[PDB]
Amino acid sequence: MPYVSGKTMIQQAWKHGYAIGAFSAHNAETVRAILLAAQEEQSPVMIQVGQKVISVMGLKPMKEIIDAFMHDITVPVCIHLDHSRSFEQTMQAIQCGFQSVMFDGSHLSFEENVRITRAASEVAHALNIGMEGEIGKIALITSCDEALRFSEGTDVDYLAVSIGTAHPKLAFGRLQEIREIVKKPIVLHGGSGVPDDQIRQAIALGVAKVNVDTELRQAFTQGLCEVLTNDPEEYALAVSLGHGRDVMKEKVIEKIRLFGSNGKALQF
Amino acid sequence: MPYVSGKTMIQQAWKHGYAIGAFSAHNAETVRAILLAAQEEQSPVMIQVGQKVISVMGLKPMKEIIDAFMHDITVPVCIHLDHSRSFEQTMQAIQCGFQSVMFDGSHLSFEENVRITRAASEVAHALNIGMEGEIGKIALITSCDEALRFSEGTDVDYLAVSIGTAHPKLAFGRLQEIREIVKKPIVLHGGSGVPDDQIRQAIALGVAKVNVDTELRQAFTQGLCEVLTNDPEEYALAVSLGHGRDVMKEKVIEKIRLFGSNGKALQF
Amino acid sequence: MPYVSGKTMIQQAWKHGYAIGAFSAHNAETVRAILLAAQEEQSPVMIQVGQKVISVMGLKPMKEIIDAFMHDITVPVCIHLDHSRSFEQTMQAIQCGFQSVMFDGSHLSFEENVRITRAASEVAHALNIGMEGEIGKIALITSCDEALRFSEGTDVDYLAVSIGTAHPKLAFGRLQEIREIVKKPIVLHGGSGVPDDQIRQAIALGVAKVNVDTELRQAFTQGLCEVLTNDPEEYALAVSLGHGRDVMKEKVIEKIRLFGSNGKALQF
Amino acid sequence: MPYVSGKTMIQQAWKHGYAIGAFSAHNAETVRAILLAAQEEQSPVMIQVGQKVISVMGLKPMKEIIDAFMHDITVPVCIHLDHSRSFEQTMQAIQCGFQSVMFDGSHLSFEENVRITRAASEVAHALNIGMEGEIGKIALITSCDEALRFSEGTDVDYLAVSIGTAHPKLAFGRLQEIREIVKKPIVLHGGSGVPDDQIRQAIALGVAKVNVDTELRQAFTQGLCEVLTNDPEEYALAVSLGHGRDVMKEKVIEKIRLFGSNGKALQF
Ligand SMILES: [Zn+2]
Ligand SMILES: [Zn+2]
Ligand SMILES: [Zn+2]
Ligand SMILES: [Zn+2]
Ligand SMILES: [Zn+2]
Ligand SMILES: [Zn+2]
Ligand SMILES: [Zn+2]
Ligand SMILES: [Zn+2]
Repeated sequence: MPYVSGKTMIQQAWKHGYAIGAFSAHNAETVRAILLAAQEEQSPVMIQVGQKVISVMGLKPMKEIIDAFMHDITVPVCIHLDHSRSFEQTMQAIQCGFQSVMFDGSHLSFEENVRITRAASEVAHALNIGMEGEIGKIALITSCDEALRFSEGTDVDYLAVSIGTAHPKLAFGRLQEIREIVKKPIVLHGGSGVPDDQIRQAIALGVAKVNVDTELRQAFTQGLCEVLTNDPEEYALAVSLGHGRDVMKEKVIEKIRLFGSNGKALQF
Repeated sequence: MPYVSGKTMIQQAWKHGYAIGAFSAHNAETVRAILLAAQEEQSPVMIQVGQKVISVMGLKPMKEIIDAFMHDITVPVCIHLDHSRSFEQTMQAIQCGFQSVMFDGSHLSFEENVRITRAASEVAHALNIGMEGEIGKIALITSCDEALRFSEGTDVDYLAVSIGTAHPKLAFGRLQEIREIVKKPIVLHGGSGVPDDQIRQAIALGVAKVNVDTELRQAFTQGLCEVLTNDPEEYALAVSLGHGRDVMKEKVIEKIRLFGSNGKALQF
Repeated sequence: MPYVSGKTMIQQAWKHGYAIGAFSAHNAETVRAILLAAQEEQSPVMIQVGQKVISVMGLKPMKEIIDAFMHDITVPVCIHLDHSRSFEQTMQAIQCGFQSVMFDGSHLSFEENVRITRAASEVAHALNIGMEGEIGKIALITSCDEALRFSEGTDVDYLAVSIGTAHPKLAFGRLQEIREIVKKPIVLHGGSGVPDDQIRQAIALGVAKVNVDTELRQAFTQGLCEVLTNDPEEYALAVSLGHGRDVMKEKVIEKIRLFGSNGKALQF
Repeated sequence: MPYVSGKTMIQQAWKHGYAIGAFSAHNAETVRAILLAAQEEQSPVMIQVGQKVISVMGLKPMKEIIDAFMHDITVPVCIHLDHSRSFEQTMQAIQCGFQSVMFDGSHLSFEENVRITRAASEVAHALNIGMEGEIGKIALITSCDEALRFSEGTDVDYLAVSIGTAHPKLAFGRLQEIREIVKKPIVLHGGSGVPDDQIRQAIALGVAKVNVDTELRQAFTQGLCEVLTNDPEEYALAVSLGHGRDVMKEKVIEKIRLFGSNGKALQF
């Protein structure tokens, strides 16, 4: 489609000093809210399929729902598997044509995280798919050495580290050091619990992908409640879930602007 | 898939004295609620794509969302275009592989209703797709003569007439007369405003397709409100929209049982 | 894909004084020969699926084989159903996403040709698909009056008439008169039995689609024989059928140049 | 589709004392010849996409051509990647939905053959895809020890060894020893240069997949020559390539019967 590899998309954002919003989708309205936001803002975007939606809707059905809503979309879109803890699941996402995957081995030993992430990375790189991995430790902030050893052992395109969020004060100095030593884009997890000003500075220092989930569901739910609070007998899902969608679309737009990706679709 | 022609499905229900529920879907959760209901009840089912959802989600995207959720479904499923007033729209549904279409020309003159419905019917019949049409009048209840003239001029497989509902007391005698003279299955519109006992008798007299929309959206919305009434800070769409889905699934099950299609999937 | 409506493609050729070659395909190598020819020449092209290949390979399988070979093709391509004599078959081609269809009712009465062609034309026009029809008579050359009456009654986009070929001296004056009175592009059938100079003049006078079948199969067969004449123990289909493909590709290139469509892909 | 995993298909043949023919396809007619042969014989079958056809037609286009001809096929079919020497190519076959792959590392050191084959095997096994590997040596016949070490290090489902053919007298004793020690199905390569009686005995001793390529192309070419020898002006590809197809279909039938898979589709 106008689907683009996550490797290409993130590296471009990192090179040009902005980030890609990685927006978690959970159903039809939420997928559409993200895509319409991106199209209006002329922004590249990632749509994340994470573990919660996979347990509810299925991985391959969500992929197919995204495909269904791409009919009128011309901006760069990358479908990303979020926080996989299974080599098998990661392979399923690769097989149904995702453009980016994350194997999160941060719960494993350093050696095993590296070994499985690396094995997934070799498959992704064979098929032009972006690869994300994550490390915590090998005091609670990842060291340059740990980040470099992880990056080199796995060949991930982009990496998440322990930088001061939780799944909050960002370790800006550390992030700066990581850009110079590791020389790869950084992914922020748990960024919704951090102020906007801090987000902007993290991106200036090398964060090129920012995960957004709860904040979108909060905006969606707030739209729903507002309609149904006013009128509990409003039975048109077009109106109730529709307003949720509009309020979530506005949130996505707000994030796109924060991240600096508005207007960047021309660059691809 | 286990997709089946609407002509086959409705004629079978009519022959065997039960009806097919034609359940209007509006998004991912609502499609899934219908399919899971049908699978659990071992019931043939129609999923309707009507004018409201087409204005919100699009016709072809809804078709593709239904396809996405068929992965584990083995019961007979027929996707039906509801209340089209456009020859063009009806042709679009045929092109993307619907198994039943309705052209509603009941707002047109008798001659023009017949002419357009007939033209759509010739396309549907060329491709093994079920065809529905509707007549009101040519006192507020359709005459046998009108129903026969419409049926013969259009060659519809199943037809809706003015039988005592509104889009309420059913014209049972008239329906009986229509079975003997017209000798085709009847479709009920506006049946949610009619008691269960009346529905059961209409089916005994030849109603073989019963449209259900508002009652499902009411059940969905009631699930949503219940979760969000309890806890407005419940931001998991899996929980809020999920409970809506479960409450809607139960409604579909209730309708399947009313219509008598539970257990009938073996018959196909 | 870079699939384009036949209505668009033919009208453009007619407006600009060139024709589209409508090249009949019969299998994998022959489809590819046409597409590679068109890509090299930067030419719009029609690929025809006609009655012979439908009896051998099937209509929907040929469509899917064309789709398989479009992966690296960027020039305008239109898949056309050739010489259908069945409303049902024409509807099947529409359903699987052809971009042009021909219903040939020239074996029927004038009134019935018009009635069926018109019915197919209404479906095609509903879905942005090009429509071709054919008339002979209502002395062996079609009159302006007959062509105009047929064109007006059917609303075909392009039409074949009896102009001096057989399925040979072209009726150039008649063709000129037809351009001024009917004001639609003309399709030539049986053009392989006519010299190049005559083809060029027919195109100058309004022929905008030229059917090519036998000449391609002759070129293919000549490639095959040449390899197998030299070496009957050449068992590599890559070599034998491959050389057939190369010799057929050259023939297609030759036709593209005759028709004047080389270089015209920029115009779309 | 009625596509079945190669792991399932080969293990079943091995368990029941017959083999699966793995028939190399090169284009539309040759795919169809194999499928029609299998359907008529009520036989499970593998269709191989090997290195020659990949260089001519492409890997993904051949997959899509096979899919196009499955419309009326109900017997078990497995699409297999033959003699890949590239991890990347093997991953491409996995991604487009092959049901069996072979990584041939027999040109590499033992350690590197094992390492790459194993890595491909982990991906295949994650997605329920059959895995083949090959070993020669670590005098020209593979030892039990070598076969066991290779089998254990890679976890292939089925394996090719050096058993007395060339890419000829079969090493029956060795094959017997391999069944008892390795306890996996064996794949024969280069079996066309071996008599039928020898093939039957190899299958009795554990050969459960027999590759067939040249013999089919020889049968196809012989059909072609026969038509074109008689009549060089026979330009109907339906007749010339058609007769090739019929003569190749008969060859496939002959192989199915040799291998003992005729009638075995019921067993699945
Ligand atoms: Zn995270
Ligand atoms: Zn994380
Ligand atoms: Zn209605
Ligand atoms: Zn109605
Ligand atoms: Zn012709
Ligand atoms: Zn003709
Ligand atoms: Zn081999
Ligand atoms: Zn080999």
